[PDB]
Amino acid sequence: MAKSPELDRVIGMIRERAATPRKTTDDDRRLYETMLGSMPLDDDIQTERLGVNGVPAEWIYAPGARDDQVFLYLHGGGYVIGSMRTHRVMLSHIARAAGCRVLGLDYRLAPETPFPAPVEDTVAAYRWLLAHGYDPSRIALGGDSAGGGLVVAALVALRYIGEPLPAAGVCLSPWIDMEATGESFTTNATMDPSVNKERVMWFAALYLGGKNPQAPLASPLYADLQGLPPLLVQVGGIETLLDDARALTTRAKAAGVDADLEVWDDMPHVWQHFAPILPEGKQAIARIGEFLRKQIG
Repeated sequence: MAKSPELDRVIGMIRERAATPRKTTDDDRRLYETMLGSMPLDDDIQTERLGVNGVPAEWIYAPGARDDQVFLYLHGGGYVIGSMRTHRVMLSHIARAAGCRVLGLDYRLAPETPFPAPVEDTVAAYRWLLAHGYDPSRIALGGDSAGGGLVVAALVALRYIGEPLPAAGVCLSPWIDMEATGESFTTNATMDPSVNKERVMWFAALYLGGKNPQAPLASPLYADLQGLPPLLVQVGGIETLLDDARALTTRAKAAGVDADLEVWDDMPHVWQHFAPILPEGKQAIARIGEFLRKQIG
């Protein structure tokens, strides 16, 4: 899209997957895994599969990690695809940069289960952390795309049910509006190689299972954001989801939340996945690390 061989290669990988033939839900899941999950973890990364209050999950951490600091992470994929298979490498880089443990959730996906299952799962995982003696002031929630919206919905839900809120939230290209009403869905239509309004609406239909698309916990564009901890919002300048990120930040600030928006010029959706081969990916991951160190450290 822009002029650096690194970015060209990435935009290329993206435009390729987008044009690979697929027939089924699991084809789409597998293709994502092929695109984003084909590189190994560094040899020094430790992982463990476990259940947290019934939710399948994975500890991910690098040497030197503070075992009392937890980044509870909610992967993207439109609430339909994605998993630790697509995300664990990116998460291992964030873990190292922040010097903390990541707890990655393989939360329930649509169409098998609809909204609000992922909110339920995030609440369950958080309650598990608390029950096991982790301190809210040392926990942050993070996520990308659907998972970025889920961070906000889960924080609101936690407040609504009286759980002690964590120290921070990190939202990477967050999806906060099921109806894709953002003007960037038009403005960046020709610029965004991976996300467009039609696809967003399709995934929304699958996730919602017939429920109201403006439901605050599906579309936190409509949620009460008061009381939330500081948020870091990153998004790419060519994204159709750009206005989702802008709206989240604006609405959060209006509700008295310490929210900060970073728009990274020329970057595609969740460009951080491509940190191994993209400078801006590593730079954004370092920034997340600094934010986490300032909030849960």
